Amino acid sequence: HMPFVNKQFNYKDPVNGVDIAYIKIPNAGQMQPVKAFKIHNKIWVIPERDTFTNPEEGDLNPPPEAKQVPVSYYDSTYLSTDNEKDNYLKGVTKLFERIYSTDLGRMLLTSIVRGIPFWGGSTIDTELKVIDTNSINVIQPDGSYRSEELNLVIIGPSADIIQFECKSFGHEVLNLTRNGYGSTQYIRFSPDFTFGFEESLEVDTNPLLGAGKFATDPAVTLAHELIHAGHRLYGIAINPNRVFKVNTNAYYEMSGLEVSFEELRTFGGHDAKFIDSLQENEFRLYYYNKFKDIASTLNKAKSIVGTTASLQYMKNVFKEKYLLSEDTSGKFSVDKLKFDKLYKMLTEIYTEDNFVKFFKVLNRKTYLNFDKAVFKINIVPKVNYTIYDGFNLRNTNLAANFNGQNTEINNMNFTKLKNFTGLFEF
Ligand code: NA
Ligand code: NA
Ligand SMILES: [Zn+2]
Repeated sequence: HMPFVNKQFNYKDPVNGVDIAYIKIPNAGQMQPVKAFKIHNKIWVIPERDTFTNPEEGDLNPPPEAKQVPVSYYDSTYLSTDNEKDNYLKGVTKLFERIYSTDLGRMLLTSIVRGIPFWGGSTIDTELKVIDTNSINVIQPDGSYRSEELNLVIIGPSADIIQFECKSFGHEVLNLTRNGYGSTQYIRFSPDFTFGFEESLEVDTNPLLGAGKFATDPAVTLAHELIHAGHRLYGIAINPNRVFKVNTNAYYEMSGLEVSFEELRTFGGHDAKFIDSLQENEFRLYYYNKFKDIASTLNKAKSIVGTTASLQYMKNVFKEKYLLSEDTSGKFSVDKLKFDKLYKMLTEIYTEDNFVKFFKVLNRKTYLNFDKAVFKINIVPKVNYTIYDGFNLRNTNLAANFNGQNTEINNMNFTKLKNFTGLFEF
């Protein structure tokens, strides 16, 4: 197969205003343009810490120690130099290639590219219009800006390098992630850090035990985030306020811990069964009705605004995205069989637990565990990590028994930065 990222970018490559360009994000201020890299149709990478997407997060300096929460890690200097940004680009590229090298990742990335956020921007119900927050503004060689629609942007982490807990992370663009429309996703991610987990379920799900012997493959972490992005691009994410008041783990239960249904869905495996079957049927009916609303909007559309593109070219983009049926009079409708397949593909087939099987890596067995440790890594050298094998390199002592993920055996590949065990209020 042909690679997912066709250009091996170096951070210092000259801007060209096309796939290497200074850009601005909608709704951020008169931010200084940032240098960004288009790695695939609809997908950009910004090798900067995210001081833009959310107004409440602008400084990278660590809080006072007495304010910091235990599962957190700060490093204000991370991703501030050209060499780091170069390594970041190469690391993220390699992980997209590792994902795309599996049939499951091919399926997911294809769904992501086809998941163009719906043109529901118009005030007038017969007019088809892009929503502005679903684009970026790209500086051209002549110094002018052009608006470019995109689906996904990978960006560096904000102040807290390891990011949110057991509910939200993608963020909400009004109801766009939940009303069938979809919206452009900004994923905070770093290929330069990973976390440790424990190989025994009794230990991994206990807040008091384990130092984090095994390292999570960061391809699984990126796949996890891309699965959320898939839900959000198709507008079928579950409101983070729909949660499981965990009562299957004594330690979660005594601390009143809650996990969003969206996280359980995204992990898959046995976790998804904790989504009450009645609430899941309700969700499905809800999303099915949102899709019907979209078919209706396209059926009523006489005109298109912005764009030089055809009213029919764009009607067909969304017919393809949502797998709509078209009758003899050109009317669009939602087919129940096809909705069931699309919804299932996005929520049951694309799961963390399924990616673990395709990568043949060791991984947490449930989302309902406790983090153990965070490590510094470098996956760019092929002597450290490959597209095909991750850390578990063929023809080395690391090929068998997940030895490459074993931070005790493969110790030169991990630098432990912080332990989380014993910090949890128990
Ligand atoms: Na798993
Ligand atoms: Na070490
Ligand atoms: Zn998640």
